[PDB]
Amino acid sequence: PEPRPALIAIGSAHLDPKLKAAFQGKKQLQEAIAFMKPGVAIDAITGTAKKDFLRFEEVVRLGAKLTAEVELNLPDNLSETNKKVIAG
RNA sequence: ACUGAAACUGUAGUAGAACCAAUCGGGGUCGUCAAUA
Repeated sequence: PEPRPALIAIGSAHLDPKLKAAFQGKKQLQEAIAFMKPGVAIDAITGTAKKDFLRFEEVVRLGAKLTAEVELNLPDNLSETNKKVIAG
């Protein structure tokens, strides 16, 4: 059988357009949405921070509400029961 | 003379080891005070 495409198109999730409009021009705030999280491996013997395993990861602040546009290109003959299966 | 499809930048990793908020100190004890006329 030929490979089936998806019925569902899912966009990227972006911040609310008014919130992104507020960030325009504010490079300092644009960086401030994220902060450094440290990570370090500990030596299982000596119990000490294993140097050059010290690590900083950028993480984005919790509370973000992001939204993606979804398109369901369902088959036009699809049974109403099968619609409920997909929705389910 | 006709949009490829489909695919999680994820997986493992303790911001930690070491460092005394501490050193010294009797809750004690005796000579005046004042400057003019």
